Amino acid sequence: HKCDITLQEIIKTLNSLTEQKTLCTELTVTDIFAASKNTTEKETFCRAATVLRQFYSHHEKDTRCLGATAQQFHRHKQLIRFLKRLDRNLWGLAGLNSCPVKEANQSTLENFLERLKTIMREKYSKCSS
Amino acid sequence: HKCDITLQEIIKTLNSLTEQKTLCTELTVTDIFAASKNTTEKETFCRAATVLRQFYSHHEKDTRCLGATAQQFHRHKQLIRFLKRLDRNLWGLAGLNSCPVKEANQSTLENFLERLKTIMREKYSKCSS
Repeated sequence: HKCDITLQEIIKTLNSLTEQKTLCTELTVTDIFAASKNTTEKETFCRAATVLRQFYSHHEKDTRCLGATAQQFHRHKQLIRFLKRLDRNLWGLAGLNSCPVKEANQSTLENFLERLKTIMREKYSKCSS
Repeated sequence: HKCDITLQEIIKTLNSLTEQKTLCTELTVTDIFAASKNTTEKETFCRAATVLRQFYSHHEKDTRCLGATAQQFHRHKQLIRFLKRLDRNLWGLAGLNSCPVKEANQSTLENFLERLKTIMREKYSKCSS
């Protein structure tokens, strides 16, 4: 069980990510949380980090997400910035660089981020009085 | 990985449970799915079975849920019927009668049932072509 400041940086990013919806946030990610057994909390971390990396890599220049207006475009840029911030945190927490992602249900990025936010705050609670 | 007909009975109950909201469905259950590591799919099952048992036992005669009208009362009865149906299925699948439930985030029964529905259909997918 790690109780590093890193957890607060994860939660902070999740709070700017979920309050801001874009064109892209309703696209999909493998629902790593549709398993009937997440295994090892560092494996969970590797698992969320791996799926956020797949997302941002493939949607960074996705015509469906870039936007038309400067507002839309700016939001998009911020979405990509935050996913990379969050990923690097996740990877740093995992300290594991290879894990197996085998689920098939997909969820929107939006649901996925909200779930993760929830386990991140549970983690936080088990850490503090 | 079990692929028993039981899974369809679990999904069937979940489908009548989630389409029917009552006075009680917005009350809480320990979010067994706020862990950063569900362990063993039979443990997961034991875990959901244990928390649904706690719910129905304590809310069966909950004045907040019994209802005023015959409609409300009837719905309530059906909610309790289905939770017991689902629990017995879960327990039957677990084949494990003691597991540790240690999370602290709570979710409404409604969110909890929707999540479980999702892992139950993932289970179903990994079972069929």
